[PDB]
Parts: sequence; C-alpha cells; structure tokens
Amino acid sequence: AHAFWSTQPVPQTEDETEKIVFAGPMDEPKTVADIPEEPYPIASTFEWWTPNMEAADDIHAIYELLRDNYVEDDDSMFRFNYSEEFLQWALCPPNYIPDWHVAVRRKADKKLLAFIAGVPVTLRMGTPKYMKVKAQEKGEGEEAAKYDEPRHICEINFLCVHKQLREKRLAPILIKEATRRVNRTNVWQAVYTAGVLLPTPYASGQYFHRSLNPEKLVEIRFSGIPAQYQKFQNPMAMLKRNYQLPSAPKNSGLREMKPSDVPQVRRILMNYLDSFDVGPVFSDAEISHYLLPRDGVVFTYVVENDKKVTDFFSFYRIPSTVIGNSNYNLLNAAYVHYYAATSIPLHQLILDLLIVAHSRGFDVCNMVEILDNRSFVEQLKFGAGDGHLRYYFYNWAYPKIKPSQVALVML
Ligand SMILES: CCCCCCCCCCCCCC(=O)SCCNC(=O)CCNC(=O)[C@H](O)C(C)(C)COP(=O)(O)OP(=O)(O)OC[C@H]1O[C@@H](n2cnc3c(N)ncnc32)[C@H](O)[C@@H]1OP(=O)(O)O
Ligand SMILES: CN(C)CCCN(C)c1nc(N(C)CCC#N)c2sccc2n1
Ligand SMILES: [Mg+2]
Repeated sequence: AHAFWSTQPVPQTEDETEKIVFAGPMDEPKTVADIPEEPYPIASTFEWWTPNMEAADDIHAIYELLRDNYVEDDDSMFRFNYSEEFLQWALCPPNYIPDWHVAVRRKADKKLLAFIAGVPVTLRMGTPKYMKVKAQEKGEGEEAAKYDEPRHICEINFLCVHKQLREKRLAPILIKEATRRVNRTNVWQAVYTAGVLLPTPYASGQYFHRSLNPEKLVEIRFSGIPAQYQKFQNPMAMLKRNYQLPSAPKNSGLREMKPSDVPQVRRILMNYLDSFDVGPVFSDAEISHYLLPRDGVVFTYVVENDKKVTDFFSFYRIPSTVIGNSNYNLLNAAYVHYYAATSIPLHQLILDLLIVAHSRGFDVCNMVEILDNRSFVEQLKFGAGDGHLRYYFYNWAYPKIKPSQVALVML
C-alpha cells in the first residue's frame, strides 16, 4: 500500500499506534559518521540545488514554484500563495540551517522542479500526561520519563513537486535527501503536518473558519449561503449581519507588540504552552522572530494596562489564488497563531483578533482545534470546515493524543 512509507521509521498502522505507551525513537541509534556524505542519487538530468532563502532572487524562484504548484483544493478553486516575505520568515528563524532547504532543478535550463524545507524547532515531545499516569500505575515511570527534556529537532514544510512531475516518485527522493541532510547535523527526528492521511498521525484536528467578508466568500464559492438563510427576504443581508464585527478593538490597552515586550510575552506564552503535551520551547530570539509584527506576514498585539503586558495574540497571513473569478484574484486569510490570556477570557481576546483582521482587509480567519481553540468556537461564530490537519513525527513513537493537547502551530 505504501511503497515508500513502509520503508521509513514511522508507526505503520493505528493498531501499532495503539500499542505505543512511551515516547522514544523508532530506529537504531546512528551517528553522523554513519550517514552518507554524498547527496542521495538522482537522475542524471536533474540536480540538487540549495536556495539561499535570505536572497530575494532565490526566494522568488521558490515562491513561483509554490504559487503555481503547491496545495490546492480538489475542485481546483483555490491554491495557496505564500508570499516571498512569508517564506523568508518561515524558513530562516534563528539558527536555521541553510542546507535544510532542498530543491531539485532540471540541469539543462535550470527549471525548478521540487522543494522541501526543514527548520530547527525545540520541542517538548516526551510521554504525554495521560500515558505518564498509566506508567505510574504500572511502576514504569522511569521508562516514561526518559525523553521528557525538550529536544532540538527538524520541522518539515513546503514539500512540493511541479505538476508536470507528479506521480513519478520524486517526493520520496526529496524526503530521503532532506533526511540525510538533517541526520548529517546529528538530528534524528522531525515533526510535520499534512491534510492527507499517511502512516500514522499522533494527533488530528479539524479546521475551523470564521467568515469576515461573507459577500466575497460566497462570490468566490469558498462559502455558500446556508439553507436556513433562505427563510429571509434578503439572505445575503442577513448573512452579512450575522458576521458583523466592531470597527475597532474592544480591549483597553490593546496595541502592537514591540521589542521591549519580548521577555513578558515569552514568559506568559511559555507558562501557557507548558499545559499541553506537545509544544515548542522558544528563546527570546525565537519569540522575537516568530511574534514581532512583520508587514504582510505576522500581526501581533499585546494587552497592556497600567504598564504591564497581561495577554497577547498573533495571527499570520496566507493568501490563496482564486482560480478564474471575474471580481477577485485573491482570498486573504488570517490564521490564528500563538496567544496567551491571563487577564481576560480567551473569547474576549480572540474577538479583538477578528476585529483587527477584519479592519485590515482579511476575508476569513482560519485555525485548527489545537491549543484552547475549541473554547471560543461557538461564541465567536467559527464553523468546522471539511479539512483535517494531521500531526506526524518521523522516527518517534508517540501515544495518540487529542488535538487540544497540541501546542505547535504549523505555518
Ligand atoms: C530526521 C529528519 C527527517 C526529515 C523528513 C521527515 C518526513 C517529512 C515527510 C514530508 C512532510 C511534508 C509536509 C508538507 O509539506 S504537507 C504539503 C504537501 N504538499 C502538497 O500537497 C503540494 C501539492 N502536491 C504535491 O506537490 C505532490 O503531490 C507531493 C509532493 C505532495 C507528492 O508528490 P507526487 O504526488 O508526485 O507523488 P510521488 O510519486 O512523488 O510520491 C508518492 C509518495 O509520496 C507520499 N506522499 C504524498 N503526499 C505526501 C505528503 N504530503 N507528505 C508526505 N508524503 C506524501 C505518498 O504517500 C507516496 O508514498 P507511498 O504511499 O507510496 O509510500
Ligand atoms: C503545512 N501546513 C500546516 C500549511 C497549512 C496549509 N494551510 C494553510 C491550510 N491547509 C488546509 N488543509 C490542508 C486541509 C486539508 C485536509 N484534510 C486548510 S483547510 C482550511 C484552511 C487550510 N489551510
Ligand atoms: Mg513525482
């Protein structure tokens, strides 16, 4: 069934997943010296290329591949259009490894055919709370605790093969070369997500959407007018009214995050994320990188009253190309990023996210039911979509956990 995935160190079935009781590696311990020094073999008409994702022109080359060949829906209505500024932000965090950005070009004329990217992340990925209780009940605490310490691993994203090269087994080659480059730096696990089901997720969550511009969403067929609104003389007027938001934030002391806020935002974020089984650990440099505002890319606000930051939220922008509409070329989506609330209920904090996103011309707010995202779904009028986001590890056995025990946002 899976000619490539069956050869890899990942749990092969749900049944296998059911028997996993402790976090730990799947594979034998290996050393850098055991890993081939030479790139993985590739057809003589192709070549490996490492783009410089801080150099405008290489960023643009990768941007065009993704613009034209990255994730699209099954009805080919929308295709993600991650911006050049977003890609530099996502792929070049503190201490990133340029070698983990891997491309294939056709040698002749240098057409770009494929990409995959890894970035470092420090992840808590030790045995989850409910399985540590089971271990305690059996006298197996030491085994369960072995990998409690946060680990420096690889996060993989942006796997893409050109549409003309699909179903030729190029993605496994990209994956094998990425793995080799990661292993050559003495890193042996990765974390990744996908909308598709592969062997075998450790967690899965539904996607949720919150309409900000329903007229546009219906025009481009992201949304339709729900059946219940047909009982009204003006269905669309009633739909617009249902999703109306304030024109300015409601929380006193909301303002954009600045450099001086990094220590307090790090503190409140890390205290919050500790509550979840799987989550990132961020240094001050990483809090700076992932949360300070970047035009067009990431938007972060703090609540500060009386000289103290007590809460914050962040969202990031991913537009999609709208394939063939005469009124609109783009869907402008805002995705819920990290947040922490200590002074107000989460729904009150995230309402301001929706208000700011709407004010800035976003059409929809998206999120997965990770973190405490379920706590404000109903009041804030999110609805489940048809997608799921599945969380995977490479070379890591891990008990199944609920998505409300995951605190890693994947871009
Ligand atoms: C220690 C360090 C380790 C680092 C590596 C960790 C692993 C990272 C793994 C990557 C995580 C990426 C996270 C993201 O970026 S998820 C985003 C993925 N990108 C897209 O969906 C963009 C649009 N589609 C494409 O570009 C192509 O269809 C892709 C490239 C997805 C496959 O190309 P193509 O359609 O031309 O197929 P093939 O003939 O070359 O290959 C077929 C094989 O590929 C397996 N396949 C299909 N889709 C995915 C998928 N999303 N993750 C993993 N495997 C996938 C499939 O089951 C089959 O294997 P098997 O069933 O036969 O066994
Ligand atoms: C790797 N990485 C995490 C990027 C996420 C891709 N983004 C932004 C995304 N992806 C969705 N799906 C793949 C659902 C597929 C299924 N089942 C959806 S569905 C609604 C928004 C949305 N956005
Ligand atoms: Mg292929």
